[PDB]
Amino acid sequence: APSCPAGSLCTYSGTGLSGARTVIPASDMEKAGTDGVKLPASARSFANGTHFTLRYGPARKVTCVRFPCYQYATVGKVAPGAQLRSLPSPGATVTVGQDLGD
Repeated sequence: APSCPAGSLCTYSGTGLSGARTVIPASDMEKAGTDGVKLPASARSFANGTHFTLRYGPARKVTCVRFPCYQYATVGKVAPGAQLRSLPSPGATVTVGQDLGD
């Protein structure tokens, strides 16, 4: 659910950048890279303070080697917040290679 505000990748577990609210101004994501895994949304979305290269698809890869699984096979990325590189990012049971500068 696109409930986050806008400015940095503010991830959160409570719709509205609330609950487990965290912030990634294209930087902590450079520690993860492309968040190459399954990026949910129900109580886990964020604000797109960048073009968070969102490479996603239906998540279907739970058999990972030790966590570093892209939980998918790429169905079409939406770089700039899927339209504008500055807004509340969604998902929902979708995997996503979130990249914020990597």
